[PDB]
Amino acid sequence: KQFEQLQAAIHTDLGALEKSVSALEKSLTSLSEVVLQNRRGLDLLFLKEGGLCAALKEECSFYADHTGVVRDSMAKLRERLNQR
Amino acid sequence: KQFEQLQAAIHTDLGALEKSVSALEKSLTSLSEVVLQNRRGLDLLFLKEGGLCAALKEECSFYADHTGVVRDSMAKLRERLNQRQRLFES
Amino acid sequence: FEQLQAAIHTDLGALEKSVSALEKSLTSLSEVVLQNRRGLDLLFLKEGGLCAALKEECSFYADHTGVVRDSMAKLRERLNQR
Ligand SMILES: [Cl-]
Repeated sequence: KQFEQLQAAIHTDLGALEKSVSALEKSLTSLSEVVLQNRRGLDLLFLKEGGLCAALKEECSFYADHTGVVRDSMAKLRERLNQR
Repeated sequence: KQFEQLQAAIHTDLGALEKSVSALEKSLTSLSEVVLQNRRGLDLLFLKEGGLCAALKEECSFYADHTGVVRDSMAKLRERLNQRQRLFES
Repeated sequence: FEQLQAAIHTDLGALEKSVSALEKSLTSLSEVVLQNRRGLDLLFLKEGGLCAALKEECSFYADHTGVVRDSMAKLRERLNQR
């Protein structure tokens, strides 16, 4: 009744959320390749000083990439959203 | 019944996920502006070598931005949440 | 019906953890980026930094991830309760 309408709508909304999370993941992973190429550029420019972090006398930041979790999780979600 | 409580809970949880997806979108878009300005900086620094990617001798990485889909879908989702809570309250 | 609510539950849990994973990753990347930035500010120090040398308004990171952290934490709580 009103029940079915709501259940259908939730299904739709979960799929929209899956899609947005997956879109964010590709965007984030793409950007990360830009960022790491930038880093390689800076280690080149700072070659005589030991590289970027050595030049800054800072602890070196690395990209801790947790997006495998996202891809595996969202793929499982898409598979289950074939239940209605 | 218990069903009413659960309408309420799901509305809450979807709204929370919507808000969180949007916050992340805004943060990622903002970060990308920093990143691309960094890139222009490196392209200037390596201007004589034909740019960053040329100097690195690398295929050039570009930001595949899908955040437009995200901004659209989440606006739609807020609209739906609001419309459903409005009808329910009616 | 219990089967339905279980399916929704699992789906919401998957989304929560995925959002949280993205959050950890974005926050980590952002540190790499900011450090890159500090690097470019040193390379352009006499010209007033990167932005001045590009003749541009400066981009800064508007970090909204605290909202994501707080909000997902509560979602995990409400999900675990049920
Ligand atoms: Cl960067």
